[PDB]
Amino acid sequence: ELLKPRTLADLIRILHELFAGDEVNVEEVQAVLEAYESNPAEWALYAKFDQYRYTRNLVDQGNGKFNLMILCWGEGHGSSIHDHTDSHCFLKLLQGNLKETLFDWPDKKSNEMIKKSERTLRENQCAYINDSIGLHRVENVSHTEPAVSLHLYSPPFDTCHAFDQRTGHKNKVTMTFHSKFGIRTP
Ligand SMILES: [Fe+2]
Repeated sequence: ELLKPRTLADLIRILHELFAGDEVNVEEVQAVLEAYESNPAEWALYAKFDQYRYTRNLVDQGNGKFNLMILCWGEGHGSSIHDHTDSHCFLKLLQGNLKETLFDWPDKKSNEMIKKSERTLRENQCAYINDSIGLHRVENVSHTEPAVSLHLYSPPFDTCHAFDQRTGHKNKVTMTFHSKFGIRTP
């Protein structure tokens, strides 16, 4: 039974329930993420920005079944073109806007990567990506407003691949956290 999360903590409890089995209902997860209304007071603990690039801040480990984390994007910060290691990935905006660009999996030949589409994700919107759909890049193109987003990955993964736009070549990347449970990482 899907109910509206009243708070971030409530969202987390609902997610534990949803992920209690070994099979995940993606539509239900997206729906509950969208129904959570961003309340900056509830996630301030996790919103730790960096001057130079975006930060990843772990919120919950999902009793093993998922990682839930908050990403903080300064003006002009963006990500690489990346995959998600055969996991489910959900992204919800908690503050500001992000441009999401979708790319096709590259061919064998070196070649400018092909942009499928792009869209602006606005506050409280929740999107879904998985490798079968394609690859993506996420960016805060604003010059005046920092952005904050909530991400959920299941199963959790800490390694993925980044892709070069000019050539399609991929490189392995290990994901790092800037903070976990509100505490900065060494
Ligand atoms: Fe992503």
